[PDB]
Amino acid sequence: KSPLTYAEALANTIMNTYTVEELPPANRWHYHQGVFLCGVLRLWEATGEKRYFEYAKAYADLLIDDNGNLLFRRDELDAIQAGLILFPLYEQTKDERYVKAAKRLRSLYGTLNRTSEGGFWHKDGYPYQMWLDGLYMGGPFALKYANLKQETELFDQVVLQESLMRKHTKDAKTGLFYHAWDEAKKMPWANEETGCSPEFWARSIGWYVMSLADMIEELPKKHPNRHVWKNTLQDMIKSICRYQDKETGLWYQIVDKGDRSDNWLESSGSCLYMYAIAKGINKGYLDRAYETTLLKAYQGLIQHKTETSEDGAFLVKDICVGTSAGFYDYYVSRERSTNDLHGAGAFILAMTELEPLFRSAGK
Repeated sequence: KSPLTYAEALANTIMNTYTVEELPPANRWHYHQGVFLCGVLRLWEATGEKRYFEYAKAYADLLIDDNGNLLFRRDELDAIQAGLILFPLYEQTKDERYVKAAKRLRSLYGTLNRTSEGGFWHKDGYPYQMWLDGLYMGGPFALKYANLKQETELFDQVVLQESLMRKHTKDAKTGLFYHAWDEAKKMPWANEETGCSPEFWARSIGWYVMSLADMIEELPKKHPNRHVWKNTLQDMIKSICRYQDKETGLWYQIVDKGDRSDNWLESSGSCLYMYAIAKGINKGYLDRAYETTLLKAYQGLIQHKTETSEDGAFLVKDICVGTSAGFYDYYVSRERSTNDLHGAGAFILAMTELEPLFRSAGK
């Protein structure tokens, strides 16, 4: 019943399903494995069990050679996220290969194309488009690197990226943020007046709040954004919680339209909100009163989205598959998969932040 118990169950299930050579997308450096392994490494910190560290290291060593060389999608913010595992790996081994690989990813920021105000294109293939997911793919990594190599320019970078995303995607009415924004207004989903996509897609907003919750502590003491990001998180969380499902305690694929019969409760976004809420409470960014919302979500998640197979495998269902920016019908039609890596990583990370609150509840 304790959060870490489920975290270990899911982690072991995935590690048993895939060797590091099979972890999907097989033999590719990507954020799917990056987020799952960030969870596995967070679990290693919590449990002290070596197998978790070793597995993550094995994936890193499969892709990074003796000289720190790495093959990856050179135009994607998506390629940067996995770099997050390089910091704990380096801290533990002091093996420079990880620092060298980190530098290759950090050097990408100067090569990527940008919107007129400086916002990174999500990919070369998505010209002038900023997707909320990108804040998590490239924000946290930048701050970790800034602190490792004392490169303060990276603080200004993330501050700019976040300010631009918030400026263009935040909906004043609901407080939620639209999935994407196209400065060129060329994509079919771009609102002719605002340039924003039409829906509030759960996971994307989840990556945004996870990012704010994790990045505040990486800033220098007294930095202006310690207050800005805390306030932004508080408002986003308040907005998100207004849409929590009363019955299950979970959230819908399309956040504000839970009454539509073609909508459904999605697991990865729900877990990301759980993580941000738990993290926010633990660090003091959010009032402890959110604990009830958090525990309700936890109960519903386990009760409605998890189960153990007849073979002993721990399964987390209804995780939305990889998804792009689009329209309502597109979002609700997305395949609902079991144990997809981004969702598995979100689940594990959420359990590690929840554990503390779970154990001190009532005190």
